[PDB]
Amino acid sequence: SMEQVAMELRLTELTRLLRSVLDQLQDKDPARIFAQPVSLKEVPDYLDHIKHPMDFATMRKRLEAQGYKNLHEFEEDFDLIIDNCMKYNARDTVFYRAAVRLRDQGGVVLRQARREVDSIG
Ligand SMILES: CC(=O)N1CCN(c2ccncc2)CC1
Repeated sequence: SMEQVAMELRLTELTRLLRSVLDQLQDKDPARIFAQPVSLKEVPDYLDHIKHPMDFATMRKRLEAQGYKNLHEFEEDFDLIIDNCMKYNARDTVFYRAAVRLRDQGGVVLRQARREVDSIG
C-alpha cells in the first residue's frame, strides 16, 4: 500500500538520523572500550553480573536491520552500554570513568536528536 511505503520511508529516515547519532556517540569513545561485546573468553563470568549486555557493534547491527522503531529504543540500548559498565567496573577504573565521560558528552547529541525527531516528524 502507499501507507506502508510512506511508513518505511519514515523508518529509513529515522535510521539515517540514528546512524548519524551512533557515529557521533562512538566518537566520544576514542579508546573504543564500548565498540564490541565484552568477551566471555576475556570475562568468563560476565553474564552472571550483567543480564543484558550491549555494545556499539550490536547496536549497529540492529540499526541496519532498521530495528529501532523510535529514538527511545535506541537510547535504551545506549544507556545499557553505560549502566552495565558502571556496575561491573569499580568507580576508580578507566572503564567506569570512560562510561561517565561517554554519558556526559553523549547527552548533548541525544538532546538534539530528541528535538530533530520531534520536529521532522
Ligand atoms: C566494557 C567492559 O566492561 N569491559 C571491557 C574490557 N574488559 C576486558 C577486556 C579484556 N580482558 C578482560 C576484560 C572488561 C571490562
